[PDB]
Amino acid sequence: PQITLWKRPLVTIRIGGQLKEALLDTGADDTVIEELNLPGCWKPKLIGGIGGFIKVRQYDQIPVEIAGHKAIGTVLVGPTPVNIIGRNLLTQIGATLNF
Repeated sequence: PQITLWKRPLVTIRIGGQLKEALLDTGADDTVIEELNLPGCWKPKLIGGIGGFIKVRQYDQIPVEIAGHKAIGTVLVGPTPVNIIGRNLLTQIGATLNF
């Protein structure tokens, strides 16, 4: 699709077999999802945003479907304010910015 930015670019994703809403975020290096359980082992990581740093669980090689497009990559799980799809998965679905 082509998505304009007059509203937040919120889309439906599938991850761990569950539906979630997430923000397509070109300002995020990584994909960060609210607390949930994912299958597999994870490792602890810290990541930072405008407000400071948070602790997250890093899961690798996780299938994520974004608006019907498939990705398989790293998902960080933790106390993010909003679920965000970052560049590590946006590149996998061929998303670009255009103007």
